[PDB]
Amino acid sequence: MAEFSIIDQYFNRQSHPDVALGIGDDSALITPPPNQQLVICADTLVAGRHFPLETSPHAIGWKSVAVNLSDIAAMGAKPHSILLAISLPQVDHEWLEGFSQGIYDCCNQFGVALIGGDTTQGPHLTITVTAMGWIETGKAVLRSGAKVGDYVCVSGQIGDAAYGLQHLGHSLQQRLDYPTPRCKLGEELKGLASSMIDVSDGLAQDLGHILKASKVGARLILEKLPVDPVLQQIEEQQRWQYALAGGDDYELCFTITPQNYEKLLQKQLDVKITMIGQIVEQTKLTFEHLGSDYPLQIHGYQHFA
Amino acid sequence: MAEFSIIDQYFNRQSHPDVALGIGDDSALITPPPNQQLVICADTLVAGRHFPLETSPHAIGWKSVAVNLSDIAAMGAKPHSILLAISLPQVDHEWLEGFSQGIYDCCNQFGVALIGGDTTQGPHLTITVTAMGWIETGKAVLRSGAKVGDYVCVSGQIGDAAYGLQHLGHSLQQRLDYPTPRCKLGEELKGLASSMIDVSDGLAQDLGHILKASKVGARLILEKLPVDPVLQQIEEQQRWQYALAGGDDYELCFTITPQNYEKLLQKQLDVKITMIGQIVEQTKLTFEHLGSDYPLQIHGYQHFA
Ligand SMILES: Nc1ncnc2c1ncn2[C@@H]1O[C@H](COP(=O)(O)OP(=O)(O)NP(=O)(O)O)[C@@H](O)[C@H]1O
Ligand SMILES: Nc1ncnc2c1ncn2[C@@H]1O[C@H](COP(=O)(O)OP(=O)(O)NP(=O)(O)O)[C@@H](O)[C@H]1O
Ligand SMILES: Cc1ncc(C[n+]2csc(CCOP(=O)(O)O)c2C)c(N)n1
Ligand SMILES: Cc1ncc(C[n+]2csc(CCOP(=O)(O)O)c2C)c(N)n1
Ligand SMILES: [K+]
Ligand SMILES: [K+]
Ligand SMILES: [K+]
Ligand SMILES: [K+]
Ligand SMILES: [K+]
Ligand SMILES: [K+]
Ligand SMILES: [Mg+2]
Ligand SMILES: [Mg+2]
Ligand SMILES: [Mg+2]
Ligand SMILES: [Mg+2]
Ligand SMILES: [Mg+2]
Ligand SMILES: [Mg+2]
Ligand SMILES: [Mg+2]
Ligand SMILES: [Mg+2]
Repeated sequence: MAEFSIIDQYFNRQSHPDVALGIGDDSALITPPPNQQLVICADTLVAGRHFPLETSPHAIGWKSVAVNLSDIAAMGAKPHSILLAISLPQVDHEWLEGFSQGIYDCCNQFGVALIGGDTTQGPHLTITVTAMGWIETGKAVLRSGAKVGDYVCVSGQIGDAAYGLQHLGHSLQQRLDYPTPRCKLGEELKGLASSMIDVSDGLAQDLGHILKASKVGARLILEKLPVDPVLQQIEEQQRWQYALAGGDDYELCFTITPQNYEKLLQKQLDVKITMIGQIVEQTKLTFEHLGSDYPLQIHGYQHFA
Repeated sequence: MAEFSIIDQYFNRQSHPDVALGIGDDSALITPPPNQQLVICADTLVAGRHFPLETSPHAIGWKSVAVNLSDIAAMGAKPHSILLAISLPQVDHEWLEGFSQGIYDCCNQFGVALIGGDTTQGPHLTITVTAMGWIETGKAVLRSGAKVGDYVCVSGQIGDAAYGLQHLGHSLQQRLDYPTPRCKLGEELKGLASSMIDVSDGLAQDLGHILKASKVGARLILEKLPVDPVLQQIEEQQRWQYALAGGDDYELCFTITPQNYEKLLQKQLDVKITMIGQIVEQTKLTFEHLGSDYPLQIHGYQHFA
């Protein structure tokens, strides 16, 4: 069982209809759907840094795909295919069975094909997935575009995964191990959201990228943050730290005019949406709690920080 | 200095006019050229396995791009853009300056844009580049197209990089550190070559992928293998070993009819071309030396083998 048999045994299932050439050649081939731009991203997962060392192989495979689909969704785009680059310290059939099952379970959930990649030996388990999607030309939702008066919104709940990481064994570890990329919501926000980012590093810092790109600020209402009932019972200063600086949420944070927010609520969405503040002219991120200014020092996840 | 400053300092030179959305958002955007297919590949380099630990950062950056442009060329396609996923143990400005210089030197040599990527901390230096190209729809040169009677050809020289690795300091180390992706030759072989692969693992093993995909065999003439004058002066047995199983060549091995070969030889090419054998009906790779069968056992590079 060497490199090429590993690819054949675990990573070479047939794709959905729309792949001109999948695994088996030097590159993969995709015939573009008409009137669409290619949307492309890549994110790396390092064992022990992006997931606890004892994470199940299935959850490693799932999250390796999910975090990349999240960046496709963050543009308003529809995901199509992925490449899988994996560096393995050892060949372990049971690990490979579960990891590949996790890859395919995530791909199949969101209609994505695995069309290529690379397999290497390395001293440390490292995974880089490239995701490819398509969007109607010119309709991508950028990190720029937020305007004064726009609502700030976030999907789902924030802080779950960060609580789960420090409370391994708690049910909220499911949000650490199995984030849900908000694929359909991202598509439903095309033409409604004025800006958008996915929350991989922490709501405050990721919103900050929108604020900097859009040259605006924001005031967030801390008691509106959508946190789990478990986090509603912990002291508020640490509740805010999980919610705003925890990261690993893979929810969508977006801005939207009040008028377009009304339109969005009229849709049938597969995740909840919460308005948590609004965009303002002054170029600072500030916080308010129960009607008063709430000074808060927050730092999201950043490598080498 | 931390993650986001690193990206801005080293990996964020002004984006191509030909890129709809470059670095700065959750994904990159590309507007497809009309009547062309997307060609996409990704290859990982692990420090100490894909290059000597002491390899200069500039050479590491160059080769990270080059090996991926090679897989675009192996399809007959024109390279367009890359993503860069790098995992670093430490922040070293002198290393990052050289490495990013090598990334951009290779991109600029071949007209390619760096449009996105990912930056992580990890315990071991690991790089995965994704390359994107475009090709006239339907015209990709596949590993499965070889036909009985086709010539087997290879560009440049084979065995240089493998000798270089075993003789660090020798001028042939430059073929290990700075392989040349054969981009223009790949484009010139669109519509002429019946099959093609780039020689990353070893000519015999990589030719073997074509033979299996095409359900054919090949007979190669050992004294026609294009090797460096340095290898012409070493013992024959080791010469064949370097040439046929050395790997790291990043030359193009292709099959072509005699008639299309004559057309190819009338073109202005930036690399030499050698006919080294021919495709036969029996599904075996055999070798001939001085007009007699030459039994030979070689194995190319394969992880975990
Ligand atoms: N883990 C993986 N998952 C899915 N596809 C893969 C994976 N590893 C490799 N592939 C595909 O399997 C085929 C063979 O891969 P590979 O041997 O890496 O090709 P190559 O890049 O041309 N050679 P090399 O440069 O030596 O790695 C290609 O079509 C790859 O895209
Ligand atoms: N080494 C790199 N080379 C080129 N572009 C890069 C590199 N690292 C990151 N980028 C780009 O820089 C921007 C910020 O990257 P990044 O923070 O990784 O985005 P993200 O994936 O949305 N967040 P995260 O999931 O936390 O990594 C994106 O446009 C990336 O494509
Ligand atoms: C063992 C362990 N320690 C810490 C974390 C938290 N974590 C790791 S990377 C990251 C941001 C996204 O990464 P990137 O920016 O590299 O895409 C976060 C919040 C974890 N999940 N597991
Ligand atoms: C230090 C050192 N040891 C060995 C080699 C040789 N080598 C490494 S990977 C590979 C095949 C291509 O890799 P992959 O199949 O992963 O793309 C070859 C020929 C080297 N260059 N440096
Ligand atoms: K490849
Ligand atoms: K490989
Ligand atoms: K976005
Ligand atoms: K990304
Ligand atoms: K990152
Ligand atoms: K090919
Ligand atoms: Mg190849
Ligand atoms: Mg991401
Ligand atoms: Mg490869
Ligand atoms: Mg991050
Ligand atoms: Mg993102
Ligand atoms: Mg390759
Ligand atoms: Mg990233
Ligand atoms: Mg190989």
